[PDB]
Amino acid sequence: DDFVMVPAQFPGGSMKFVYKEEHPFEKRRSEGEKIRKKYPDRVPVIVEKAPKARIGDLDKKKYLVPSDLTVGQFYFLIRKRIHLRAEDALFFFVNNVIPPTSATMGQLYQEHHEEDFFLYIAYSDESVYGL
Repeated sequence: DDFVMVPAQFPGGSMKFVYKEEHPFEKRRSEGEKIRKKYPDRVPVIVEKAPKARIGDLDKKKYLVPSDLTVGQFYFLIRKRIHLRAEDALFFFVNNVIPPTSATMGQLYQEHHEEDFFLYIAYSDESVYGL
């Protein structure tokens, strides 16, 4: 009867990550399934610098994040890990879009997790992914 109202702001596609190139899909997927069962109130997240970003790199890519943590809290966390200056910008991208700062990480996971059961976030100094 009714139409599915496809959102005007629908995401882009998945993004390339060095992490996905360096860890075979079936190994990631098996790990993701297991970590979701072990910590069901947390979400597994891979965080990587976007292509062409001019910003410090993380020493750790893998984060197990409480599902109620907001995207804003996760920005605050990442800023501190790379000692961003007060005047430095930080943008996240999931499936090519900037996620809402007020979303929870659990909400982002539900909408954007990939087939390996991970959520992938790219970060940048720029507001356009890959620029």
